Amino acid sequence: PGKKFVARVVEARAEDVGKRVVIIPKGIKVGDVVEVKKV
Amino acid sequence: KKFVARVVEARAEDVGKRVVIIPKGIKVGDVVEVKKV
Repeated sequence: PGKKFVARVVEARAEDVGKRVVIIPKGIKVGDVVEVKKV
Repeated sequence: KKFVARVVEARAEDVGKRVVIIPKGIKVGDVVEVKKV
């Protein structure tokens, strides 16, 4: 990896409850791709 | 564009909300920087 990954923004589902996620604020759409870096 | 956030445990109230799923190696409470590609 490298503390840095890419991921497609999705809509959370019932099966996601309890899973590690980051909440996506307004301005970034479902289907948009984001780069995520643990600092 | 770009934002800072902390990794959280998804809850029932998040169903239907915009999220990114966090892979293994990053824990709840970890600070991440997120930017749209």
